[PDB]
Amino acid sequence: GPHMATGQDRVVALVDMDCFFVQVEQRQNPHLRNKPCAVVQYKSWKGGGIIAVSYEARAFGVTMSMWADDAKKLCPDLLLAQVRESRGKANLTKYREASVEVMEIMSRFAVIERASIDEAYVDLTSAVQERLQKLQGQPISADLLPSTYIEGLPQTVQKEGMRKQGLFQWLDSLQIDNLTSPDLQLTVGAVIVEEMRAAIERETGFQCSAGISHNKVLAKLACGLNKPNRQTLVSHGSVPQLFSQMPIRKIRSLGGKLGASVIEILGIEYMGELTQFTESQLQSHFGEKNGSWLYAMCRGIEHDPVKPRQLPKTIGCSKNFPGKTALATREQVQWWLLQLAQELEERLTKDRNDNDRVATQLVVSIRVQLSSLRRCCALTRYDAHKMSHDAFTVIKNCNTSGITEWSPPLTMLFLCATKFSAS
DNA sequence: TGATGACGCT
DNA sequence: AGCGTCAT
Ligand SMILES: Nc1ccn([C@H]2C[C@H](O)[C@@H](COP(=O)(O)OP(=O)(O)OP(=O)(O)O)O2)c(=O)n1
Ligand SMILES: [Ca+2]
Ligand SMILES: [Ca+2]
Repeated sequence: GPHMATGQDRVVALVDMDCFFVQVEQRQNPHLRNKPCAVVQYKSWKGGGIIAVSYEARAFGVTMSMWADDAKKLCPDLLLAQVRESRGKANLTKYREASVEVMEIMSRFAVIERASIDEAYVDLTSAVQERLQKLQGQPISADLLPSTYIEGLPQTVQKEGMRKQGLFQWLDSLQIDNLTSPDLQLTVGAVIVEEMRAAIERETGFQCSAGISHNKVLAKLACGLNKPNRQTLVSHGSVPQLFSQMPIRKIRSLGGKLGASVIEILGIEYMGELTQFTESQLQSHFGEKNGSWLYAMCRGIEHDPVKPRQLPKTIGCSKNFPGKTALATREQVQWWLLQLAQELEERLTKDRNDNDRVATQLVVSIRVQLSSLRRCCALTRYDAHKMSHDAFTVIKNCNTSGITEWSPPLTMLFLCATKFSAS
């Protein structure tokens, strides 16, 4: 009826860097540019663990979480860049700093929510209203949308041909007369995101993709539809067809046990199928919150706000100790707690200088031969010896060894600074 | 054979 | 508070 909310109130984008760590390394080392290449951590174990892959290497079947020695079997000419190691562990500072470059650029356009090291949500509703005012109600030219795909359109034989036919159908259909058409608002949003992505590339060298829609889940889904170096507009109207063959697990938060249970309990495969169930039925199976969430989401509606948050809320350091490397002496545990604590102290001091805040809680987490114990103590001083001494103090009792020895051995250590306050 | 980070439940 | 889920 005239009172059925359609979840078209906002314009939300999700901007995600293409093969991010790989681009960081390629910018640094021009010999890696436009080549099959990957970023690896820890060279000794099977050439190291692949944690990022260029699109060129992806064409050979190289993936994340593959051992480099194995990746080389698929791609003999694969080039590799190694993650920095400091104090005996992988150190991700280069990637965090590149991340800050990008986030700082996006923050000029609109308030952002840092969703991860290489992606951010953007609420463009106000920016769109304003840009709609700045225009004299002039039509939107395709030239303003050079890398934009309109999902579901068109309805030639080469990719760019298709892209342009879809875009032309979209723009030809557009009611630029009313400033309150959600489709018009999304289109202006897409123009702004073209501008943002251009500024990111110009000012960092980094390419990215984006999704533009009415909420975060649709924006995120849209982003991945046409990668790399392209952006995708998913309109409200596109949702029934898009979801009609969209596996449940592709939607953010449904990739795990809950999505599996949706599939198993309801006996469905695709997002669209969820529409067959009453809100009450879905709530009965998956709980009040999840139920309402699913009922709205399968109709393309979601209300989770883009949160005004550009900085991580926690600062952490962890190290696994697999197999025979598991820690078995107290001196070992103490030494590694110290390495972790020294990295953490460096990052915390930098953080306090840049961001005018101080962490107040230290979380210590271990695994014994995914977390054997998690204990918190006060963080009152940015001092590595104190933090590691305190960590030790709070995991001390875990040692079942009556004997200078640690039993069972520890296969993971984790230090996390949390509960920031202004300073 | 990894290193992170946000948020939900009780 | 501690533990779990989901994700990059
Ligand atoms: N399990 C993972 C996933 C990602 N990353 C790091 C390396 C990635 O380069 C960066 C961003 O991850 P994405 O999942 O966005 O993947 P990419 O940016 O590498 O590729 P795409 O272009 O597919 O987004 O985070 C990681 O360390 N461990
Ligand atoms: Ca990415
Ligand atoms: Ca990402």
